[PDB]
Amino acid sequence: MASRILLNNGAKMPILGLGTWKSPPGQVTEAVKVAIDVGYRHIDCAHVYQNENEVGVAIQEKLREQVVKREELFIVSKLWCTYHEKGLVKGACQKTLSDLKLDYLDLYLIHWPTGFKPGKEFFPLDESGNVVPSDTNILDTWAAMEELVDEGLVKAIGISNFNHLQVEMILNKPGLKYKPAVNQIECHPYLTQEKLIQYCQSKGIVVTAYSPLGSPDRPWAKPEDPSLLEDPRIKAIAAKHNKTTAQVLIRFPMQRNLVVIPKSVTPERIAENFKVFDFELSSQDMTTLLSYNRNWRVCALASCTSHKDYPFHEEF
Ligand SMILES: NC(=O)c1ccc[n+]([C@@H]2O[C@H](COP(=O)([O-])OP(=O)(O)OC[C@H]3O[C@@H](n4cnc5c(N)ncnc54)[C@H](OP(=O)(O)O)[C@@H]3O)[C@@H](O)[C@H]2O)c1
Ligand SMILES: O=C(O)COc1cc(F)ccc1C(=O)NCc1cccc([N+](=O)[O-])c1
Repeated sequence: MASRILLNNGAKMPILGLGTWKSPPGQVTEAVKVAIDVGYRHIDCAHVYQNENEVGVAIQEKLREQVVKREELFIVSKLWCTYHEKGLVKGACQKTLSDLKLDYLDLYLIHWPTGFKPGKEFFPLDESGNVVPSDTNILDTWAAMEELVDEGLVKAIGISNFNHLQVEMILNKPGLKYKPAVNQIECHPYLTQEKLIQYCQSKGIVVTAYSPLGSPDRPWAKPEDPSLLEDPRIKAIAAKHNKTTAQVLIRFPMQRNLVVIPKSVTPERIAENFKVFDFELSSQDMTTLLSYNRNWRVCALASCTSHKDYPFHEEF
C-alpha cells in the first residue's frame, strides 16, 4: 500500500504517523528519534501535550544528522482551546513552531471545536467545574487559521473532533478561502465512525484516526472498560495473518483510506507499529472488525458537555 494520501491542498500526507500524547518529556525525544530511524515521516503533536520542545529536539537532531530532509517530514500540531481568539492564533502557532524548531507546520488543526476563556489554565473552570467558554465562534477561528496559510506558517489547515454539522458549518462559511484538509477524530473497532467518515470523505477531507489502539494509557481508564488489544476476536484475526493485534488495529484504518497515528514510547513497539505495509486484511476481516462497534468513546470530558460547541451530543 502506498505510503501517502493526497490532501486537498495538493500535498501528500503519510498515512502512518507517531502519536505523542502522554509520551513523557524524558522519553519522547528518543521515541521520535527511533521512529524517524525506522521509517516514520509523520509526527502528531499538540501544544496541550506539553512535550513539543522535546519532540522538536528529536526532529532537529535527525534533520541535522541528515537522516531525513525537512520536505520528507510531515509535522502536525493543533491550536488549543484557550487560543481560539483572532488575536491569539498566530502566537499560539508560533510558540508551537519555536518549540518544534520548525519554520512551518505541514498541518495545523483546530484541536477541539470548543473555545475556552484565554489564560494560563488549559481548562479554565467555574466554581462548579464547568469549563468557561470563549464567545469566539468556529468560523472566526477558521478565518484566523486561513491567515496562517497566507503568512507561510503552515502548509495545510484542518479540524479535529468536529461533528458533521460542525464540518458542514466550515464548508458553508461565507467567504471560505481554504477547505479543511483533515478532520482528526477518534476511530477504532469500538467507535467505527462510518457516518462521519463517509461525510468527510465525500467532501474531499481526509480523516485521521486517533486512539487506534483504544488509548490503554489514557488517564481516566477504568478496569471495567473494553480493551481492543485484549479482545480475543481481534487477536484471532491477528493470529491468522501472523501479525500482532496492534498491527491489525493499525492496518484497519489504513484500508478505510484513513491516516492513523498510534502512540508509543517503546522502541520495539514503535518499530512493530510501522511494519504494516506488507499484509492485507480481507473485506471479510474489515467488515468483521467494523461489526465490533459499540459507540465506545474514550476521549470526551464531562466538564465540556454544556459548552455550546460540545461535539458529541449530535449522533455524528
Ligand atoms: N485530536 C485529538 O483530540 C486527539 C485525541 C487523542 C489522541 N490523539 C493523538 O492520537 C495519538 C494516539 O492516540 P492515544 O495516544 O490516545 O492512544 P493509542 O495510540 O490508541 O494507544 C497508545 C497506547 O498503546 C500502547 N501501545 C502502542 N503500541 C503498542 C503495541 N504494539 N502493543 C501494545 N501496546 C502498544 C502504548 O504504550 P507505550 O507507549 O508504553 O509503548 C500506549 O499505552 C495520540 O498520542 C495523539 O497524538 C489526538
Ligand atoms: O485532546 C487530546 O488530544 C487528548 O486529550 C487530552 C490531552 C491533553 F494533553 C490534555 C487534555 C486532554 C483531554 O481531556 N482531551 C479531551 C477534550 C478536550 C477538550 C474538549 C473536550 N470536549 O469533550 O469537548 C474533550
